Amino acid sequence: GSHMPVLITRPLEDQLVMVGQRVEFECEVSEEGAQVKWLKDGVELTREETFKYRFKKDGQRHHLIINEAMLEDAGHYALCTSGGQALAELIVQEK
Repeated sequence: GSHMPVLITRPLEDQLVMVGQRVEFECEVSEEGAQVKWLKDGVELTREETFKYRFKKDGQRHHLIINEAMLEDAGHYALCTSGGQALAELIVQEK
């Protein structure tokens, strides 16, 4: 039956940002409107009330735009899908 894994066709950003600067990540999956899961170093990001983080779904692509990245907020980002794995390591520094 349906056993094809939703693959993340676009790997996560590998690059470091600064405090007060925005972070743009690009990620796409093999299915539009596909189910995903955003984890920051193991901690799931809450989207029940978001003023800092914006989660946008445009077809198969997903964008998490961080308005202001913090030091401990960089963590290790991991998009958990139907079984496609992308990994992002973010380093935020106060410049």
